[PDB]
Amino acid sequence: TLTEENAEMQRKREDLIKLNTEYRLKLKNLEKRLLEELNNSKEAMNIEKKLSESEEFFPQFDNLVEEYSIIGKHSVKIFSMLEKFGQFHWFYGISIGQFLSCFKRVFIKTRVDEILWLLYQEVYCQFSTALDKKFKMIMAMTMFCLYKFDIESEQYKEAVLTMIGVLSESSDGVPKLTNDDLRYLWDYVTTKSYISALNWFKNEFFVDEWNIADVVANSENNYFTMASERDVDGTFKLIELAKASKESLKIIPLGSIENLNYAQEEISKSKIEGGWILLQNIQMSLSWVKTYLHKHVEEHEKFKMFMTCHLTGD
Repeated sequence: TLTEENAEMQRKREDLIKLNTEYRLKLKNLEKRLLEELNNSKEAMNIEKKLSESEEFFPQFDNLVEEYSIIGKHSVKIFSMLEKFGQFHWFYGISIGQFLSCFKRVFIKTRVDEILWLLYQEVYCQFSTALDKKFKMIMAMTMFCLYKFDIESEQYKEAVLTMIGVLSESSDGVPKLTNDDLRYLWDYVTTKSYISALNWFKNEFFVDEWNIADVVANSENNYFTMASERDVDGTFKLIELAKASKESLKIIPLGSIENLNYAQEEISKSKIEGGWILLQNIQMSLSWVKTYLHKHVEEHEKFKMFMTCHLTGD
């Protein structure tokens, strides 16, 4: 944030570094001049003035840090939740580097309120696609609570908790709700339209989302992984995506050793001349994947590939 959000802080940091370098150079020049004078027997004032001017820079940075601590607490909360999601199921690993990349991409694309809104929107829009529908709803409502409980009052927080409780069949009671939003919410819960209530929450807070085309469009790395339940198949979805993107897709089912050699030859060819690669059901040759593809992953242009696996798999 100090590097790429405010120009004043970066300019003052550069000025302080330059002043330290100038003070060191002035001390070296003074020592050399003293040695020359001993052998033959305004710069210092400017350095002193610069040091006196730069002596009061830390209080401003401390005040800026104190004014931007709620965003840090919110980032810690976000990373704690996304790490908790890696414990609920083992396919949802979220690490520090990815979150640092998304927080940087917040700035790459009420200043505190707007920067926090941008952080929440980018984090949700980037981390939603890696989740199934129920966990997507869960995480969306947790960010809704984490935003509306720290921008708004306490009675709103209690009302949200008690209506989540009556949604969860745990605690029942008349809330102290405090517009036409309340009419729709009451007309949903009294009609027992739970999916409509969750849809109304999601449409009320979040206004943007990524489809498959959007998430594959705003991507940079050349390695991809795709997962689904065994009753749903994304092979023809990738076929339609490649037809819309005018990219050459060749489906490669796994299986026997000849299929593995064919897959190796085709991914070598696609690393050579570009293209798109789909490995259907990478659950088949698990050890072969864990050796060959992991060794390949650990820089041609216009080269993308995909891996299709299953949530209810190894």
